[PDB]
Amino acid sequence: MKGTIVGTWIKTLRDLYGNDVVDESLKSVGWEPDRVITPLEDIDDDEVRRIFAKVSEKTGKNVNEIWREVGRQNIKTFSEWFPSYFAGRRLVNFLMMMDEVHLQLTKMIKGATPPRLIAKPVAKDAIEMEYVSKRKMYDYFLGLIEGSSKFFKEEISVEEVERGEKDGFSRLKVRIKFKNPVFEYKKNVWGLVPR
Ligand code: HEM
Repeated sequence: MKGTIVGTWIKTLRDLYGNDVVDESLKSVGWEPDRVITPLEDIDDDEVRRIFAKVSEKTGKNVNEIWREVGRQNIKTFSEWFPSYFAGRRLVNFLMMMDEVHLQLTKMIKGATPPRLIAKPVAKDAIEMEYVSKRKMYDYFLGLIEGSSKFFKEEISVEEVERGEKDGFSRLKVRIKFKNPVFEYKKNVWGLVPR
């Protein structure tokens, strides 16, 4: 995985989740020393896998929930570190850029393997999002979405539409329903218009 994002995981992981004791043992004493790189440096793997397991072991939490919770708070952590993307959007626009954004992030960033996050309006109060990846981080994906609902303060329901595997990738499609509709029909204009 890439250096930066792994930054947040540890940040968000200690920021509010268990203490510096629970994870600073898996972290600066799981097997490794205290601190990733940051700039755009690379990192390892599968060690995130086992620190997360030892956090699940360490707290009383299934590891999938650890992941989800990270995703929730990791949206503020994201908001804190370098938040050009937040300024000026409602929830929807923000989700819909996320694909373009994950690509850009990887454009000139060799080796990067970010997910695909294709969204599509399906109703005055609903979009559909599809996560596609060789990793199956379904829980982190769900959390981010809820973490977003919280930061932008717009209530939602999320529901799984389907899931599958195609050409070696894992997919998960969800339907995100908004409390207050985010699209509208405009008079002589076809289709759901971003109200
Ligand atoms: C709601 C918004 C987001 C969702 C749903 C989301 C979802 C995800 C997921 C599930 C992963 C790892 C998935 C995989 O390939 O297994 C990922 C990784 C990452 N995300 Fe996001 N993310 C979001 C927001 C952000 C934001 C705001 C940033 C920074 C602007 C960001 C940058 C990254 C990067 C760089 C990675 C890892 C790329 C790599 O592996 O090299 N994401 N995202």
